[PDB]
Amino acid sequence: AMANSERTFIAIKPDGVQRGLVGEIIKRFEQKGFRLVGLKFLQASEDLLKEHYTDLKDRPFFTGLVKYMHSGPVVAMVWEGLNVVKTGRVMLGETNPADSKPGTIRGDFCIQVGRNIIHGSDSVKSAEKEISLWFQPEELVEYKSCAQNWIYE
Amino acid sequence: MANSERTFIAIKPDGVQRGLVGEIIKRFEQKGFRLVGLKFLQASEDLLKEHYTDLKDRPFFTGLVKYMHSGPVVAMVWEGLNVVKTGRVMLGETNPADSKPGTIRGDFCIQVGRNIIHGSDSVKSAEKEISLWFQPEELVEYKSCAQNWIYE
Amino acid sequence: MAMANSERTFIAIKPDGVQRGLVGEIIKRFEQKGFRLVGLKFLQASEDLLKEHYTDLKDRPFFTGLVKYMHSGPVVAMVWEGLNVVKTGRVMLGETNPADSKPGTIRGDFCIQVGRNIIHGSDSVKSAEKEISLWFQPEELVEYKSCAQNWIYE
Amino acid sequence: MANSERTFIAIKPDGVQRGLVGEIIKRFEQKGFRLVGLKFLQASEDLLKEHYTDLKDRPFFTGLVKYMHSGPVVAMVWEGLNVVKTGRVMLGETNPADSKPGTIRGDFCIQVGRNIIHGSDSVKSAEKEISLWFQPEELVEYKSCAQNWIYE
Amino acid sequence: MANSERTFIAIKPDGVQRGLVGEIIKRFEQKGFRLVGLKFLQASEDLLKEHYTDLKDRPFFTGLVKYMHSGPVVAMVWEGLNVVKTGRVMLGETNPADSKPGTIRGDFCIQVGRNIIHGSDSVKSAEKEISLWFQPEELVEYKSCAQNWIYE
Amino acid sequence: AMAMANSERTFIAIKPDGVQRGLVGEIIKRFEQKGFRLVGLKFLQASEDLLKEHYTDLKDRPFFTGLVKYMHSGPVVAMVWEGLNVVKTGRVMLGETNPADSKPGTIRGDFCIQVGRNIIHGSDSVKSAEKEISLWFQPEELVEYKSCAQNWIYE
Repeated sequence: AMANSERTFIAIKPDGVQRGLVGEIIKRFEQKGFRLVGLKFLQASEDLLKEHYTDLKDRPFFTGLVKYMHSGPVVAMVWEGLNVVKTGRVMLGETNPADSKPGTIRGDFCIQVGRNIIHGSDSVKSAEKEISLWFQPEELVEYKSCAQNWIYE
Repeated sequence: MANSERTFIAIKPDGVQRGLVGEIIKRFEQKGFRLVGLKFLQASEDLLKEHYTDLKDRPFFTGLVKYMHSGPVVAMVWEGLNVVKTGRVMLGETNPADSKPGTIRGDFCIQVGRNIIHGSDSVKSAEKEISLWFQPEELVEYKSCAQNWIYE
Repeated sequence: MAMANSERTFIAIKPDGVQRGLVGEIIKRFEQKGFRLVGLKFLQASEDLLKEHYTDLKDRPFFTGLVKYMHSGPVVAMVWEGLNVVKTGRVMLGETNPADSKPGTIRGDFCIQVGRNIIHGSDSVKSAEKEISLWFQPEELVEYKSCAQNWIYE
Repeated sequence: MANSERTFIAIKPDGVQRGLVGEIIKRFEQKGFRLVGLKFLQASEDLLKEHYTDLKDRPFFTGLVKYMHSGPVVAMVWEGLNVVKTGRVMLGETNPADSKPGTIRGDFCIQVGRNIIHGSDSVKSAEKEISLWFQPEELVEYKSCAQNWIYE
Repeated sequence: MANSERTFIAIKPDGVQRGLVGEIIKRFEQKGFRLVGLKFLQASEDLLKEHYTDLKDRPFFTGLVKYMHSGPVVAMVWEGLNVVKTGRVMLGETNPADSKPGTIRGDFCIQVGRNIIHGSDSVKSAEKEISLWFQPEELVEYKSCAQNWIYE
Repeated sequence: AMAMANSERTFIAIKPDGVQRGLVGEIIKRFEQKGFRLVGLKFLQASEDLLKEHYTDLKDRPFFTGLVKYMHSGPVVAMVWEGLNVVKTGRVMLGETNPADSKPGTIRGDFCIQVGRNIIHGSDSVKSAEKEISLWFQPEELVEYKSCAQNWIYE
């Protein structure tokens, strides 16, 4: 119930993996001071993706999104820290890469909406839902970062 | 074809002198834009008076043409979806004082007369600046191996 | 080239900045921006120094915990010089509150919480002159001409 | 094929703690090797004793297992021509004292007990370590978009 | 003048395709070498066949030319003290298997047929390769603002 | 505290060409990311007398007078770094004294070219390092603290 232990779901999409951005993206979260809790590599099924993007069932791009997210492996991640959901999105940049600012992950590394390299949860509620959807509870590891007292007061 | 749009980017003589050529090209590559043209030359004053012809009546114009002739520049053509507008965002505000950190100008320079880089401000200007600095046979068209992961 | 280009600001890397190994990365950003380094030292600031440094915050509820924490480890104190370096230096640092710091800034990229914002920079020219005189003796500020001066300033 | 060789790379608990996961993964990506498996776990002691089974009688074995159990690791499988041998070169000498600048250990660590990373020393060891740390359901095979530009 | 030695560096089609152009130029800039020529082109097969004329009897020659012609390349001239020999050191062993981490091929490529870059092996070869790839009009000479901090 | 070998110190000086070419942050970052601990740091124009004492073993060599004049000609970053075998490993990190022999990935291998502009100096021995540290720094300028990752750097 601690603010500093909030968690978010970050997924590196198949274009991110294919273009070699996995380390660069993870690096950005480490240097910010957030803590890695969950990490895995899989080719997501369409049933998983249909559940993940369930709020978009009725959008013309939903079919192409589900099937594109299936077309290659993704990196699934859970990161933990104070306001990690909100600050994650800031670090990611705007969902539509056209408006992402240089310095953000999307603003620095991608161009088009169908190919926006990354996803991050839009709310603490979406996060807990997405974490449970992609991770099993035993796949989430907690540890104390040696630099915790220098990240948090 | 929206994905084939081109913009002219020029690394100005201070950008070449301060060692920023690779860093600037690296940013356009890692963004996903595709290099089409690349040369290194000391631009002539006639070329520069035509490049900055809209500034002909401004009090800084003669100094701009003269300074831009004082060293070699790196002339580039980049291709991609909305590469003109997005390229300008990557460059930062023309005035380095208002450039945001993360942009080329925000990270790498300070003052307006030494703003290290230029990019076309419109599709119409890009087409003119490309034809002004590059000959058609100097612009190379190839398919990036990541084309299907950059564009849907 | 002008003496407006001689403006100076005080930048201090806080104990969290030193502990988390950001000293080089921070100095790099000022170097690659074109600012010139004028003073650089490494010390554990005394409480008298810190209280005088944050004299304007003497009546703030976080003052005692700010002064003790800044004393709890060593800091890197720097003086940088350049046109509008005070204002531009605050832009590079990002918002004082890390939550509002944009990506691309020092705080937006490297820290999370207000008590641990890794870096301080003078907020005005008057603050800078008072802070530089507070942390650096005149003999510890070195002036030299950058080989790139003529390509940074017109 | 030869280009489908695989090695097991594990980022030890000190590399996770010191914020090295991204940097390490970047070096394998930019080298051109392909990521096949990736997980984050706290290895059990039983797994670690089988992983280091050739060291049962070394005076550091018990402390090595205990240290490798003290915190989570990142476990990885990478694929490519000679990834086992080249992987070890990238890592640097097992003892960081001897690792050259430019390697992971040469750049990032100091002491043998805290050498941030492990990589299989042979194709035999790799296959054994991959089977030990990964199940078939965790190994993803995809075709990199740059394959024909990394390989003949 | 010894500090005026020049070498020819070519970023091969795989280096362009995998987005390494900026990273490579950066390494030469930060070392303190000076860019003298820079161009982007698709090399004709006649040019490539003369460039590699010493290799025409090797079994790999036909496929080397095809690979070197399969996409555009970035051709470059770089000037500095012992730039021919030191460029090779920076590039790494021609065979990427032998290249050390910290070199260009050591950090970025794997296989002999896709080794991302070429540098002249001698001053004599350099003068030949430069004349072959660059016309006199395409070379620039300027004083680097750091020359006196690079060279006593 | 740890074993006393973990507390060895070396003197590192970023020369005027290191400062002029914008390498200060890059150099410090390599020492930080390697695990070593920063113990002293100052910016100054060293007097020729200081430099003649620093290089006293070279006082009769043909390059000595110009090396002394050159090192005085602009400001230097003087640092003290602490860690296991930091003297020897620091020298490996810097690369060979002659830049032409310095391998890529080292400080001199990546960033410079010629003998008289080799951007950096590091102590060559423990004994040298004690002498240079005392020459360049007063003891009250050397700061002792515990690195938060010490248990992950040292066994």
